[PDB]
Amino acid sequence: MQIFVKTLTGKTITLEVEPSDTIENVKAKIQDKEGGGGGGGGGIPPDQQRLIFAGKQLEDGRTLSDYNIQKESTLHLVLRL
Repeated sequence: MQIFVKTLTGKTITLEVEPSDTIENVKAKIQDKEGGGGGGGGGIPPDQQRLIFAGKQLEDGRTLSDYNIQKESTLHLVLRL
């Protein structure tokens, strides 16, 4: 299914996910989508980032289906520094 993410730089991207995908699996899919410019090494680590859905912070050890995140949902990436 498709979900959308608003990234830290304000872009919107589309991911292909399954309801059983874990929160870190989703985060990793986001990183994959943003790595065709800088070139070498350059990024903010997964643990400094969180995903928010409808005002709620998503936690690790959980899947998309655990938050009832369905197709065409938008998630927001935020920093937790």
